[PDB]
Amino acid sequence: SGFRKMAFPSGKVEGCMVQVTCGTTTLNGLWLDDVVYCPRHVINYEDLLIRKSNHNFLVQAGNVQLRVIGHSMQNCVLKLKVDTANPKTPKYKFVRIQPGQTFSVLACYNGSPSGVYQCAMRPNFTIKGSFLNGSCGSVGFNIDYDCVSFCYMHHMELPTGVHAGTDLEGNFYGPFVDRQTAQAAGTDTTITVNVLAWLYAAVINGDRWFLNRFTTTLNDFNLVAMKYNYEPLTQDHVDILGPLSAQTGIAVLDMCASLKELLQNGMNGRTILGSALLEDEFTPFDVVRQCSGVTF
Amino acid sequence: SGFRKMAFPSGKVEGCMVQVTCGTTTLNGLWLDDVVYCPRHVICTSEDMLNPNYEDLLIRKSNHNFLVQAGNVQLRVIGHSMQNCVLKLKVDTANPKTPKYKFVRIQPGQTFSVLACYNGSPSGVYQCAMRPNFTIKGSFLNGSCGSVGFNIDYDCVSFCYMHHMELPTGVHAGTDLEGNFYGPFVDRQTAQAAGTDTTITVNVLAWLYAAVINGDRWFLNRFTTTLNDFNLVAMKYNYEPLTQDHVDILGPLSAQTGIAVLDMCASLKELLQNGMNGRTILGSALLEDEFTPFDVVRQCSGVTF
Ligand SMILES: CNC(=O)CN1Cc2ccc(Cl)cc2[C@H](C(=O)Nc2cncc3ccc(NS(C)(=O)=O)cc23)C1
Ligand SMILES: [Cl-]
Repeated sequence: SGFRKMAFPSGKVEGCMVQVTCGTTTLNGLWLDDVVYCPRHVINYEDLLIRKSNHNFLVQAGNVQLRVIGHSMQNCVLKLKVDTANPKTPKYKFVRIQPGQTFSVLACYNGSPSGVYQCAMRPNFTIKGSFLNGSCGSVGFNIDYDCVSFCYMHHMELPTGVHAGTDLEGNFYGPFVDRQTAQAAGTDTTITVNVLAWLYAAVINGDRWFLNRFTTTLNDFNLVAMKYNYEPLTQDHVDILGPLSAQTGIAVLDMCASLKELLQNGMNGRTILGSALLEDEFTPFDVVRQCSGVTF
Repeated sequence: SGFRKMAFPSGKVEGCMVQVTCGTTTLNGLWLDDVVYCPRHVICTSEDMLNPNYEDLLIRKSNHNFLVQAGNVQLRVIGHSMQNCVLKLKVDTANPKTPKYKFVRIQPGQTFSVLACYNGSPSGVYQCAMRPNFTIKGSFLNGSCGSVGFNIDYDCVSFCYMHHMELPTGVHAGTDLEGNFYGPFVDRQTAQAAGTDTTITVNVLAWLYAAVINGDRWFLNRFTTTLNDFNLVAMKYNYEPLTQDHVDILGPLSAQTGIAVLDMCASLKELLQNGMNGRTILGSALLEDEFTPFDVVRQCSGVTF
């Protein structure tokens, strides 16, 4: 029993974090095999890069200094070829996630990990993270069995306190650019499929006060959800919620009718899984994993 | 910017998790140097849990009755002893991944990271606090016994909790790493229940200071309060008494924001009276009590917005 925002064990990623310094800027890098990946803003990027030599980049892994032997740019990510392969390189993949998908973040400063937390890629492509100056180059990841899937690299903070970054191939999530200019997070929406998953998690943990005898059509549910800034629920989302619907015996469109009533009438002084807000940062898979006991 | 429930990086603890099996029971163990620490109820069956005589169950065991597995490697047990509610299994191999560590006993209101494990394999990490009633609101399923709580300061891991059981209300009870339970709990299936829980007042105040640092002051007011009058009001909402020690501990947060502790106490009094009126504080519609004054200082900026 119990429901917590749970992050993946960070050990495999901790062994990859390094400090990168170029001139007066210092941020974090990801050391995989003989390459260090970090935001290219550590340095017209092609014009700034051509003026740099290998010895201009200071890479530090713990107390050991790594020697840079080459450098190249891939989108908004700088790839520093180092002379030593990382002996702690885990099995890994670089993956691009979609809005609504969650991941763990290992927040680092000076190449040293400070904390780990869970978060979701918002529909507006920003993340509500906890980052201070020096956190650039911190990474987001998921773990499947023994393989770390790197999905995020931190690049910047937006005026509203939210965060923007790239996948590990340097392609930004969202319409953001890596420069000082007027940039703002677009209007955000609630991840509907995730709120439904978390309502199923509450039924598994014994919270059923919000259930009712009523059902709804998928179209009528979407007409109501569009009014409360909720993402449209698709037939794919309904299919994905299938195992949670089977484990609890509550049809997806019946859970949709419970959410329809909570959107109109609120919670009335009550809470769900210790929350007075409808929580959208747990995917259907996160609910299944936490209510099963999946290990790595 | 931003404020999240942040756990310590779990890597140093992951390298210590092992699987312990005694007969038909399998749970987790903590491998530090040449010793494996685990809950002593690993030697019990379900029937034994009603009235276990651990000394009598233990005397019937030999070293080879304990199966310890570190990854795919089998560790050989060469000795065993009981210390309160923990079993200490002397193994033939020292853990090469043993971090610098201490065993510390925490007080209610203190937070820590939990590495939830099943079959000696870590599955997830989360942050939580020792509640005033000595239970923890964790997320544990069957097989999680032996999972540990810890803090990491500098390169030193301070182990403070080992998971032993789930109470009827879904909350959890465990021991320090010397086997002494937190709270009036026993490692026996008895009619024991979590006592009435209360809100950790010093932590709610710390989190209100964190909201001020991150640029939010809507909840402040022009009033102050005496410490005694604040406690008379706070006890009515099931909040823990705020002591002079708590006021002293909140000093650096009071200085960084320029808001006196008893002035923040007056805002808390009003927030309890009024609720939030559709507003949130650090993305929460409830008053959050699982961030200590020390957690706020560690996570938040040293410059107020
Ligand atoms: C609620 N479980 C029980 O009534 C049985 N328990 C009795 C008992 C009594 C004292 C001590 Cl020290 C240990 C224990 C055991 C115990 O609490 N371990 C567990 C710990 N944490 C989460 C757990 C979720 C579930 C779970 N068991 S189950 C198949 O789902 O019933 C055990 C869990 C076993
Ligand atoms: Cl303490």
